[PDB]
Amino acid sequence: SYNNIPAGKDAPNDIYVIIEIPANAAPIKYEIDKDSDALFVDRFMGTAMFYPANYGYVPNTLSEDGDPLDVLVVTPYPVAAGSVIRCRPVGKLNMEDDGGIDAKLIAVPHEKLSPLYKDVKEYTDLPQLLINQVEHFFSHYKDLEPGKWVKISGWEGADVAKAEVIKAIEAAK
Amino acid sequence: SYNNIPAGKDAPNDIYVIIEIPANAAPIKYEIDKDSDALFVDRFMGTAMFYPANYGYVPNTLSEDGDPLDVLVVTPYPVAAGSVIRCRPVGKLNMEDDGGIDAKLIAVPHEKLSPLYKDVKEYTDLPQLLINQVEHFFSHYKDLEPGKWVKISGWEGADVAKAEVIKAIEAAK
Amino acid sequence: SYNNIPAGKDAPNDIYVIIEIPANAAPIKYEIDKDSDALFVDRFMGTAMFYPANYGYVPNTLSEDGDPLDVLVVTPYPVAAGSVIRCRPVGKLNMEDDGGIDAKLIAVPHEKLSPLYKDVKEYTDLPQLLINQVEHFFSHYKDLEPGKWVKISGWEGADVAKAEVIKAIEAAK
Amino acid sequence: SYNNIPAGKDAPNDIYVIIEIPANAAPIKYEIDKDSDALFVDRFMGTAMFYPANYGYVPNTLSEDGDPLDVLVVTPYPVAAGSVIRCRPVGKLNMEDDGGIDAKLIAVPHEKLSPLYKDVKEYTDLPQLLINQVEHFFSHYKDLEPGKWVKISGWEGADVAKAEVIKAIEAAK
Amino acid sequence: SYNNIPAGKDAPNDIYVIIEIPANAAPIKYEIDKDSDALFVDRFMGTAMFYPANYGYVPNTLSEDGDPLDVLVVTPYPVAAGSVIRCRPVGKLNMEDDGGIDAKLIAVPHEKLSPLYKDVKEYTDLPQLLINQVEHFFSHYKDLEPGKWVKISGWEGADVAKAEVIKAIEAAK
Amino acid sequence: SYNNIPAGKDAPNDIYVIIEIPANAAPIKYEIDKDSDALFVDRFMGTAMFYPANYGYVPNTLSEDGDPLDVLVVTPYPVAAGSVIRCRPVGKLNMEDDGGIDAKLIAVPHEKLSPLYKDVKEYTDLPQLLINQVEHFFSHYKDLEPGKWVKISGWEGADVAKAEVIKAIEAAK
Ligand SMILES: [Mg+2]
Ligand SMILES: [Mg+2]
Ligand SMILES: [Mg+2]
Ligand SMILES: [Mg+2]
Ligand SMILES: [Mg+2]
Ligand SMILES: [Mg+2]
Ligand SMILES: [Mg+2]
Ligand SMILES: [Mg+2]
Ligand SMILES: [Mg+2]
Ligand SMILES: [Mg+2]
Ligand SMILES: [Mg+2]
Ligand SMILES: [Mg+2]
Ligand SMILES: [Mg+2]
Ligand SMILES: [Mg+2]
Ligand SMILES: [Mg+2]
Ligand SMILES: [Mg+2]
Ligand SMILES: [Mg+2]
Ligand SMILES: [Mg+2]
Repeated sequence: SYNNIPAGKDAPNDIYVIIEIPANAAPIKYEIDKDSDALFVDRFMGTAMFYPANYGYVPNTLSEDGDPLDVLVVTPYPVAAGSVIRCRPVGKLNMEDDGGIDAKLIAVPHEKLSPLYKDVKEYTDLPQLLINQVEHFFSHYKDLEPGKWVKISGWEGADVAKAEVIKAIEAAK
Repeated sequence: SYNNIPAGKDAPNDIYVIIEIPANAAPIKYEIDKDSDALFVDRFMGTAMFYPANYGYVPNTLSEDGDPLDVLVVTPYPVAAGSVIRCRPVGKLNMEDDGGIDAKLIAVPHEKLSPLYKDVKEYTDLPQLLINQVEHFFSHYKDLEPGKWVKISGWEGADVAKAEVIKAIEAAK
Repeated sequence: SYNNIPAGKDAPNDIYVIIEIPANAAPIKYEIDKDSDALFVDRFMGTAMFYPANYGYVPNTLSEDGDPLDVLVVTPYPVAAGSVIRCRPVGKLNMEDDGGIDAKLIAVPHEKLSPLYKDVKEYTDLPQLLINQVEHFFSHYKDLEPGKWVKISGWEGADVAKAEVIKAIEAAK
Repeated sequence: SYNNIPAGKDAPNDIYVIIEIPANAAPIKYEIDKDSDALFVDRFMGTAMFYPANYGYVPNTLSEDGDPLDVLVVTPYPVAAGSVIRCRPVGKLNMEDDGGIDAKLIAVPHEKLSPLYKDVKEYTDLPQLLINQVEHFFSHYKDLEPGKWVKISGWEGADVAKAEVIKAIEAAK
Repeated sequence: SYNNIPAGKDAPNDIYVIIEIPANAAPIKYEIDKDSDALFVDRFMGTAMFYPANYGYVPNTLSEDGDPLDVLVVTPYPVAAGSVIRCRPVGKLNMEDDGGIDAKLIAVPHEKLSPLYKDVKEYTDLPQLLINQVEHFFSHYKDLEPGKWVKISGWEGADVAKAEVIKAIEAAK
Repeated sequence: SYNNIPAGKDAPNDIYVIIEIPANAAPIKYEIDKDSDALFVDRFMGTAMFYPANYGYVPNTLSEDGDPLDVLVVTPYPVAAGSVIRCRPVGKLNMEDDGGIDAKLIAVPHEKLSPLYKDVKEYTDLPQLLINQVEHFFSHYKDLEPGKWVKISGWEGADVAKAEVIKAIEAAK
């Protein structure tokens, strides 16, 4: 089971993320079911948009909304829905939506998976266009869903992101 | 496990379908294995055809052939093999094949997944070309497999389709 | 050459559209070069969005921005960049950008190409979600290019769309 | 222009084919317009089928239906619509539709393009399932367009295929 | 679980292979996790190459490196990562890498899945180009990974391949 | 026609490149025919490799092999075969094959097309893994075509790349 995946091999610097939606995919919003470990279609998205990075969660974590910690993972090629990426957090995008405070971490693959990100220490080391694409996507992807809305607060750095990982791992027990 | 997925949140009007073959996919006929929950390649299809809608089954049901209830689900984008769609049945295509009586339900996504189908109450509310494509596909997709054949009987409406859902759920126990 | 293609077989009710950007495609804004007839990359789009319908122009027409008349064509499957679709206008989206006023027609394939659009005579006969997606796309796709803005004025019907074809055809003479 | 391309470097044994519809593609029936050289959408195909091989024509030939000679080209990977393949005929599928008699050649890439077809000298040297798929495709792909019918007469060998090339080349003079 | 899949319905002539990497896929090297049954991204491959055949392993086997028996499966269309193919071994490619002796079997689908391979009894019955592509891929796919290397020994036939299947099945207990 | 396209808007710093083979594409080596302007299949590549960047040529240039100047263009998304990209050279890969000496430029999109390459002025400003992939690709892609060989001499900077553009432009006069 996915529950047999640890939150990471090494604390917050070295974590696992289970991908629910590949980057640059069809506008199908998948979510993994806790009981099933199965990929559920939560909705077909209203707007003509795609996730700018792979979107998933850290197994064995618990966030404020009761669900695992949300993470976007940047990769050189989109990964398969349901697959698991060893990665490293570099930032945190603060938002609020219809459901309350909702933050998304952003992460890059571990050095064992690729050398492309060795010099990416903070989200500000990612391309500025990609950061703006992530802000813009979350500001607008729910625009055509009645009863859903998003407000962007701002970004925080890698240390805060790792802080949220530790909090969510302990909240899981 | 897939067996931890109920046949639906609400009886026959609101059901879950596990997708084995996405719409418009490569001509690979996948089937989910009961013991494994794993996707098995049952065959590479002989004819140069594709499923006109996503093809799967309702978990926790039992049909006449001993297997779960077959369902085709219409969606705006093909969904991933192995994913689970909350949907609503609108019709039933009656057929017989080498194995005996074989009916396929047809369904559209629940209102929470998309607004595109709110006015689709009966299979006759779907495009006539799509209905004819479904009849034509099942009449011919086995034409190049020795020892396999299909005869189409005809279509029945949404109430009959929901009737078959209830029958298969009770047969599962 | 593309200039050999008339605006239509029959006036404004039966027109041809040369596609530049397929529906549901990667975020590459191609434009056909008037002289070479070759497909140029105008830009990689800044936002994580995709054209909700195929986008192109009517040959041998002239609009106010000095270019042929813009048209979105709804199709059951996205069509190749550079290919030509016989279609019929059903609506017009009014808007203006920084460059001035700018409208896009919306159209559907001629009945010889597909039976699926027989009952679509006005843009309001298309799914409401699609109309909303087209409007949302043009409102936001340029949000990440500095200085660019688009305000939506609203939709107009098929008669108005055909009027704009008549006008743009004569402007090309 | 496409008219600058000869029927072949060497007669009927070494020909060129301009591809209109790639193998394994979406069900869009493209046809190249004689005048503009542009790829037109002739129709969206009614049935849930795909061309089992790349489909196109030999430039500077003339058949009985007043159009260049039709040829299917088997390739290890589907080739782009509008591209040109140096190939060699190995068979001919005889049939007639409502429009009259109609035959398609089948061909394989010249040995300069791939070594994979060295031992394919007759269509019977291709996998039997492919030959059956081509026959099944042309028997059924038009089943959902009213009034259209196709009856298969049978296959003929490479010598007959080369005879039809010789003939169609002279008809174009 | 994948562990509920037998090594095959019938010994070494009729085996199951769980696919980790589809043929002709993105250069993402997936591996199934023993504890999770989940697909892990082991790395993004350095070189600009793709697996020439589907790559997976036989469930319920144990090889020298402690892992299940590696198998490449040739199919007419790439199969989904995580899916299971009933197949039949036809050869064995001997190699050594940074980790020690590493052999890969090669297999074709069982007759129930496709008729395309009935006459393929030995790996030498596969196209010579495909055999050379497999040798070339494994000789070079690690060229841009520091600390990884591969040396090709040579090929062995179907009987040796089935011999390795039996050895690995018994080693699993 | 493609001949109407100048080598660039501005000399060697601002050039156009006509793409023949998109990045990350199937292993089909297309070449544009000088006369017909049509995309020909030159060969199906023997090795299981793909071009790591889009590959094409500068119009209205002449190299030593009697063909226009070869250029690889790095883009955020692969671009369609036959399309034209406004770009800027940043490096040159020196090598020779059996045919003689042969160099490829590497280039990035003009800032009007994308902001992502502002700080890329020399090829050493691209990810090191990409530079290594390009070198590895050209060293090995022809390994399975008998008699063909390529030896890499090394990379040179942007000034040298622009020198080769100046030279090839005058050779075309
Ligand atoms: Mg989440
Ligand atoms: Mg959340
Ligand atoms: Mg949210
Ligand atoms: Mg079934
Ligand atoms: Mg059944
Ligand atoms: Mg059946
Ligand atoms: Mg325009
Ligand atoms: Mg315009
Ligand atoms: Mg505009
Ligand atoms: Mg034809
Ligand atoms: Mg014809
Ligand atoms: Mg015909
Ligand atoms: Mg392995
Ligand atoms: Mg191994
Ligand atoms: Mg190894
Ligand atoms: Mg070249
Ligand atoms: Mg060259
Ligand atoms: Mg060369």
